[PDB]
Amino acid sequence: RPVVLSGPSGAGKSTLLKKLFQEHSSIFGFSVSHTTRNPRPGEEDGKDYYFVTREMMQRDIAAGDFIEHAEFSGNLYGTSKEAVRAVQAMNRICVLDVDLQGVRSIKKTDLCPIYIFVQPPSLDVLEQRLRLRNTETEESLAKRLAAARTDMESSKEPGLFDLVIINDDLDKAYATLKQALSEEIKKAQG
Ligand SMILES: Nc1ncnc2c1ncn2[C@@H]1O[C@H](COP(=O)(O)OP(=O)(O)O)[C@@H](O)[C@H]1O
Ligand SMILES: Nc1nc2c(ncn2[C@@H]2O[C@H](COP(=O)(O)O)[C@@H](O)[C@H]2O)c(=O)[nH]1
Ligand SMILES: [K+]
Repeated sequence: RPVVLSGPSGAGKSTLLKKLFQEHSSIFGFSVSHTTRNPRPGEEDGKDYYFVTREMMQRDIAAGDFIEHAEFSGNLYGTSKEAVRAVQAMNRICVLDVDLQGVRSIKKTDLCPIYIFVQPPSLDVLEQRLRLRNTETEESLAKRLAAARTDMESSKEPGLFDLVIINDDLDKAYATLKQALSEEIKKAQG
């Protein structure tokens, strides 16, 4: 059963997932999404995302290559069918990191995952960590924080998410994440 992690920008998803993959790369495979945004230092094409142009993406979207796509804070993102098929082909549990539109779209597909919402202690803390990571422009930060307020609604929409994890203390959040996935982990014999 695949895993979908969602939550506001700055919540701690990449951080939690980096910990999950370093401990369980034998069991999990990451879905590499396509995006039009520019790489951040340390990000790697084909690893964090497939960094492409809006033009190609729109072309591939129309060609039917994507499971879902969404505009987020000025940029286009999407889960191509191939990024998920590749993981499943290697017999690994596919893990996706997407926004709320992505979650709503995936609910209408046959991926059938467990949905987890990563929530910051509060918006103030979220803003402080996001600003500190210092990877977004002020305009980008404004859009992300606006989206965060708006989307935090969802962690509560009845039946939407299977679980909500508060990323206050990181070790604690990570233990919570692994417990949620303990079955998949144990079954895979990891
Ligand atoms: N529990 C935590 N406490 C303090 N800082 C954290 C914690 N978890 C992550 N961070 C830091 O907060 C920033 C946002 O986390 P990140 O995982 O990149 O969020 P996301 O991928 O959800 O946008 C990063 O600089 C990260 O190192
Ligand atoms: N719907 C959707 N959202 C995505 C996808 N890839 C990344 N995102 C999301 O878009 C936001 C911005 O991610 P970032 O620019 O910080 O890497 C996050 O909420 C993230 O989950 C994707 O393929 N589909
Ligand atoms: K992603």
